[PDB]
Amino acid sequence: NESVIESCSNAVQGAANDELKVHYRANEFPDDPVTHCFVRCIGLELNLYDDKYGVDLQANWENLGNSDDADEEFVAKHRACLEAKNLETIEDLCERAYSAFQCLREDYEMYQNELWSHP
Ligand SMILES: O=Cc1ccccc1
Ligand SMILES: [N+]
Ligand SMILES: [N+]
Ligand SMILES: [N+]
Ligand SMILES: [N+]
Ligand SMILES: [N+]
Ligand SMILES: [N+]
Ligand SMILES: [N+]
Ligand SMILES: [N+]
Ligand SMILES: [N+]
Repeated sequence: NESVIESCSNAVQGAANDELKVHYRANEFPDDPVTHCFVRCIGLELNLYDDKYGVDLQANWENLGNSDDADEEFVAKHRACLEAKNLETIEDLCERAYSAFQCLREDYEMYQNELWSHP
């Protein structure tokens, strides 16, 4: 939603940027340090992500237009994708969040046309 986007653009140094905000409202998130932190900010604010507990897969399932329990294969595939990113070894919190987000990026794109992954 606009609110969280506006707030995160202010919370993140450099993110209050016309050209980047154009991408963000268009659901594109370039692989750059400002966007990394912006993506982290949105994940934290929407309760989709946590620096320690990783991705909440049920919350993302629901953010993808579902109101039911996540499909088992959705959970399994993303848990595996996320484990493969070795997030706990990424020291920079924004880079870690962006890397975790990359596991869900396609789901969000297909949609656009708690199940913490690290309990
Ligand atoms: O901030 C990281 C993140 C991860 C998964 C979904 C949304 C955001
Ligand atoms: N902004
Ligand atoms: N952030
Ligand atoms: N949060
Ligand atoms: N959540
Ligand atoms: N539900
Ligand atoms: N549910
Ligand atoms: N359930
Ligand atoms: N399932
Ligand atoms: N991981």
